[PDB]
Amino acid sequence: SSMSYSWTGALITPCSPEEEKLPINPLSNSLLRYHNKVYCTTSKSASQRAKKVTFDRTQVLDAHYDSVLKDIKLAASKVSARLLTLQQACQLTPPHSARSKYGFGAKEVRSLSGRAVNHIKSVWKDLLEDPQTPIPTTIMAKNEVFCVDPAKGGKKPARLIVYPDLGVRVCEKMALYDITQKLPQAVMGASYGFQYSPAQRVEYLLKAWAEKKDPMGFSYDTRCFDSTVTERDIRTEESIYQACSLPEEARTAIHSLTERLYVGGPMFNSKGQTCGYRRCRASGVLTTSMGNTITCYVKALAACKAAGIVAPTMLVCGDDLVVISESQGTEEDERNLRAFTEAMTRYSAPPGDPPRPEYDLELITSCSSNVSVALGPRGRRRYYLTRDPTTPLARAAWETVRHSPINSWLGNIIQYAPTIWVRMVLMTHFFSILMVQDTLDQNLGGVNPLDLPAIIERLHGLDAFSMHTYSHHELTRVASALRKLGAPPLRVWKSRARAVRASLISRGGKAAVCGRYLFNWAVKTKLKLTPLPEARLLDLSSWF
Repeated sequence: SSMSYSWTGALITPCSPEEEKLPINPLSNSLLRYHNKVYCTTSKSASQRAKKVTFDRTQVLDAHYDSVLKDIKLAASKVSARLLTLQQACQLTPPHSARSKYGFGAKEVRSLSGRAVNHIKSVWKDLLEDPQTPIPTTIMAKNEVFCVDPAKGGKKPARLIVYPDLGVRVCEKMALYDITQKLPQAVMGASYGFQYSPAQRVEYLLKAWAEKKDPMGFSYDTRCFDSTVTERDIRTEESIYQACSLPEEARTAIHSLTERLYVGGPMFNSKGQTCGYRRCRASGVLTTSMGNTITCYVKALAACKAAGIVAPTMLVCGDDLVVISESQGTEEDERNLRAFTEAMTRYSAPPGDPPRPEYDLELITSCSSNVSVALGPRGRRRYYLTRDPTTPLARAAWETVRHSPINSWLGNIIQYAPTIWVRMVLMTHFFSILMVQDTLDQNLGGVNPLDLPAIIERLHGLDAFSMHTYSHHELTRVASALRKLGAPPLRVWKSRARAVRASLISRGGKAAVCGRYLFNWAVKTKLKLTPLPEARLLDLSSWF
């Protein structure tokens, strides 16, 4: 029926030319040794990407699909959404968002400068007047950092970014922002992935698992989900948006955005030549996350009914998806997943590798991570979110003239605080670097490191500081990842840890608390850690 992309042969071309690595990585050459293995995706590999993502889609919908859609549109109907003022939409632009072809950028937009405002007014008008002319976009290589995978053929090529001009982006929000805030929750309820913190994601999966008499779970991904989205899928999204109570202006606005932007349109490289034409999901438009999540949800829910998945509970993180249901016997279970996959494929949403039924929660991966179990010092099982540390570690080792990894360290420490690799490797390194630099309280991305104990307590609870015995899977993976990157093994970290712990303790104050709480696993004679008052008086609902 249609190709995801047509190309012209023009090259997809960098902005600020990707930078060579330096002969010394002073912040991380004591973290690991195999620096030769950490690499960053460049536009040089962008053709290789484009090939992987360009293919023919044909889609066959059915009664299950129709039925699911009817249900969702009824759900959407209960939502009412407002317009955002041009000004409000401007204020939601991020500080460093890509400046505009019309001599102004984010600072102007956020400060409501007259010409920025003015231009957007015209952009919005043209949207109201013209429902047809496709709106042009730029395509860029994403630069991300990985550890080399010999298994999966060396170096992943870059991801492709496709976005309209800043003027349009502001406009998108006037039209759709409020819907992005309300629609997903209303169509999917608890299935919606982005609402939860790690601990809550854990809890939900556990609850889901627990309520099946005889549970079975699987995850489904596709690497290339955007490519598989059809013009029709996109129009179906609009129709879903339209089932809401909107003002009329917004309805027009949305239709135009669908017809002129979302459904597809032409692509230019930064050099400014025509590069190709897109007939699938745009990587950088407002609706990308909402849209993928909803469309994925519709397709998956239909496919469950097609396959006879019994009593399914879903978690949806975009392209990424977990289903936990009632097992029907493993032989039936294997059959129903083949059927699910076949149905998904008819819907134009094939998988990466085919899914597989599992009967143990540790073996189920999604939003790139998994639930694991650790034993408190007296037997109690605690469950918590974790993942393969390889990428976190490669990212932790990426240092250039224009990039520092300390941020990346702290992000991981927070999200994965209960993990053995965070607690033994990253925590130990982070604190040691900051102490030597004497910047133990400079603020990184809005968080002060000396507040980790309370933040971690607030987020993960006091168990985060007493996970005593980790699982075989987890021990195996971590050890293995460390050997892979040439990082010291856990035993060496434990040493480093003891000395970090001491320095933090002698430093007194909040440092001493970091010492006591974060590094209690490092000493055989444990301090009794009690709740931090600093922590109850603290709200991070904002973050997850």
